Amino acid sequence: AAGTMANLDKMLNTTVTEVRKFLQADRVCVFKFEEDYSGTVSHEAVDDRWISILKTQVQDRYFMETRGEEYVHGRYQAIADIYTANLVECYRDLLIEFQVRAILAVPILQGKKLWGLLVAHQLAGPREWQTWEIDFLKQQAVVMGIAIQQS
Amino acid sequence: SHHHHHHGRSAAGTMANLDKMLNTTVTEVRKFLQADRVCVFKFEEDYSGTVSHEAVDDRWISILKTQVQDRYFMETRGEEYVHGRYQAIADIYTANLVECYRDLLIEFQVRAILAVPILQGKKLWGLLVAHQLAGPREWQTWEIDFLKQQAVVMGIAIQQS
Amino acid sequence: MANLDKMLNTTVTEVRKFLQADRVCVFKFEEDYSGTVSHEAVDDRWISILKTQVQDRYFMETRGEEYVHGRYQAIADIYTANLVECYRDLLIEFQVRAILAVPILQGKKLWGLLVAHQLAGPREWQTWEIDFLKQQAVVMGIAIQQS
Amino acid sequence: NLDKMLNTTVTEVRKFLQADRVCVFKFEEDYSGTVSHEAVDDRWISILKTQVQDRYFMETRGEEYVHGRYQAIADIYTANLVECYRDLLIEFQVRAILAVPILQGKKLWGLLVAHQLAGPREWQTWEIDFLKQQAVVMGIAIQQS
Ligand SMILES: *C(=C)[C@@H]1/C(=C/C2=NC(=C\c3[nH]c(/C=C4\NC(=O)C(C=C)=C4C)c(C)c3CCC(=O)O)/C(CCC(=O)O)=C2C)NC(=O)[C@@H]1C
Ligand SMILES: *C(=C)[C@@H]1/C(=C/C2=NC(=C\c3[nH]c(/C=C4\NC(=O)C(C=C)=C4C)c(C)c3CCC(=O)O)/C(CCC(=O)O)=C2C)NC(=O)[C@@H]1C
Ligand SMILES: *C(=C)[C@@H]1/C(=C/C2=NC(=C\c3[nH]c(/C=C4\NC(=O)C(C=C)=C4C)c(C)c3CCC(=O)O)/C(CCC(=O)O)=C2C)NC(=O)[C@@H]1C
Ligand SMILES: *C(=C)[C@@H]1/C(=C/C2=NC(=C\c3[nH]c(/C=C4\NC(=O)C(C=C)=C4C)c(C)c3CCC(=O)O)/C(CCC(=O)O)=C2C)NC(=O)[C@@H]1C
Repeated sequence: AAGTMANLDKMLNTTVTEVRKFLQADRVCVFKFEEDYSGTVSHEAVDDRWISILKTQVQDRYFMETRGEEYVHGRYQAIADIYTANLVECYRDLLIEFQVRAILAVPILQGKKLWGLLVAHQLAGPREWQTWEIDFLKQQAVVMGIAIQQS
Repeated sequence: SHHHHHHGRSAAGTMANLDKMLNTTVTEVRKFLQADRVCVFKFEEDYSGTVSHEAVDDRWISILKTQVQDRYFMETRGEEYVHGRYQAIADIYTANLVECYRDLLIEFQVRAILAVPILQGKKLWGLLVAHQLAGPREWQTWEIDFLKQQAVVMGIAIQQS
Repeated sequence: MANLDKMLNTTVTEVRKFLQADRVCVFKFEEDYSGTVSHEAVDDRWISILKTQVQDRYFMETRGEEYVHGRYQAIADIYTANLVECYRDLLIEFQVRAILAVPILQGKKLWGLLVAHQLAGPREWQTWEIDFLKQQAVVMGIAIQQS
Repeated sequence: NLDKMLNTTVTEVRKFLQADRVCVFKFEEDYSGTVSHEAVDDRWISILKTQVQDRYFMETRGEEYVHGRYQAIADIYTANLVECYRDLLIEFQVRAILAVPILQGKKLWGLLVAHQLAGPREWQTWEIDFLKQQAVVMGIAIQQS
């Protein structure tokens, strides 16, 4: 089993790098949840021009109160412009600290449990996420799920 | 011999085809879930809408044809519902809701509500809604998944009609 | 149980009308992956196969494992497909020309198939129709898992 | 560049599944094909650019594969295979083969294939799922290029 965790860590790191290149996003990361649905940016591919947010811990009220239940039942986040969208102010402030203009966040499941998020950020400017891109990030999060379960 | 897709859709009588299918679906979903009401809320271009299809236990007042000017939908144009948001409330009396929305639900005799999006391509077309009117109802995870999956098939039927 | 069975009989009836198929049926597997036509909507022009029991070698040998991993059947014209002769003769006995069959899953189990037949003639199943019958089978699966 | 992306994927899939070879078999108009992309352990022959005229695929135009058919063979010596097919695999040093379809919209564009070359291999249900889900993501990449 040693080192299958290093093998998963290499695999998730390669995946976020290829997804960021393919979608031409500024940042792609994995947000991994703890037991209480706080979490940490576990994996990040970021264009050198921008803040690396790797290992930033986030205590998000929405995830910690719902324990991600809506994301197990098909809710996800597609925001073209964080200024446009009616976000709770402190959540918008967190995204601005991350330099975020646009965000796409889809779930990574283990069975019936939310393990984490796969997240694309546009940092340069607003971005209208297309149907195929949302579908692509969701399908990549399924690949990640299978890999995580089997390591 | 080869099956052709004409399907007699040039007939004025086939306008009500989609309405008949949707009426059968809400009737059968109400019985299967043993809900007091199942209805379709159809949106207009400004994301006001109407209760377009309803199955309701005859005890309760019919809300069929009720027009609703919902601030959340009219302000968002249903963008969060296009991206999979839904409502699943066991007890609307105890829930943290805006009071004017609670009052609308109370006027509909609602104690519990499960409301999921219906899409037509990339557009929010409507909501599929189950109500418990007799008393509160803890909606199960499988019932949320059920009603979402029923709305997927209804979205296909709306697209292909 | 009556409530589930009514939902299933209504479903094959409505699916048959919507797709303009000649037959729509549920094939329910037994423990040996033999099966029964358990639910059927058919035009009166054609023979009812409701309650027919089928001992299909492909299903009995695989126990439907390929169907749990995304294989399904979409045949426009059984007379031009390259079918095992004893399966083609079963389909001929059912007056089949075109067949679309998708799995009904109960968790990880292949519980059955949701099946559309064209009997009048061949039929090129469209991508949307395949996706539609798969999504209707997911509705049926969710219900059967909870009844 | 799509070819860079497909090469990265077969390379990382091969490492993750610990296969001896992962490649893409890309179909021509007549459902002949060529290995277009290959990650192989240097111990074994490279089959990159090999053109194959496959009787099953050219006759069926891979319709069963458009509809989810796949091949999971633990041991090509103890599999009920047409000898000219078992002979194509032996030529490639294959012992075990997992092959799943790659779709471009509704067309069968190619296959994503894992070979074990060292010895036989009991493919696991999760691996069939993993490789099919890689093929889904590839299909989307291919369609949008
Ligand atoms: C104020 C109390 C803040 C707070 C509470 C809320 N957060 C909310 C939504 C939320 N949080 C996330 C998490 C991330 N997105 C990312 O890119 C990263 C880093 C990669 C993280 C950690 C998402 C995706 C969402 C939206 C979920 C959804 O679909 O609703 C909300 C409710 C929604 C809103 O109005 O914003 C509240 C309230 N979070 C904070 O961090 C501070 C403490
Ligand atoms: C006050 C101005 C009222 C109002 C505005 C709001 N609607 C809100 C949310 C909402 N609306 C619906 C709609 C329905 N539920 C149904 O059963 C039917 C009919 C069958 C309809 C049309 C839903 C499902 C939701 C929940 C949205 C969500 O957040 O997921 C809200 C905010 C919600 C809250 O916090 O309570 C407001 C404000 N609607 C009115 O008609 C009056 C004018
Ligand atoms: C010979 C031994 C016969 C036999 C065996 C085989 N069946 C095969 C495939 C198969 N069977 C089914 C079942 C149905 N089709 C229906 O309409 C209904 C009723 C509504 C049933 C029960 C399906 C869907 C398939 C196709 C599976 C696939 O995708 O391959 C096969 C191999 C397939 C082939 O022909 O190439 C064999 C062999 N069935 C019999 O009853 C006799 C005994
Ligand atoms: C004889 C004429 C040979 C031949 C014909 C056949 N091919 C058959 C099936 C088939 N072909 C493939 C293709 C590949 N597998 C690979 O690893 C690669 C390269 C990376 C290729 C191109 C697969 C996966 C299958 C199996 C299909 C299935 O699921 O059945 C068959 C019949 C299959 C059987 O044995 O049942 C014949 C006959 N191909 C040749 O090139 C020679 C000339």
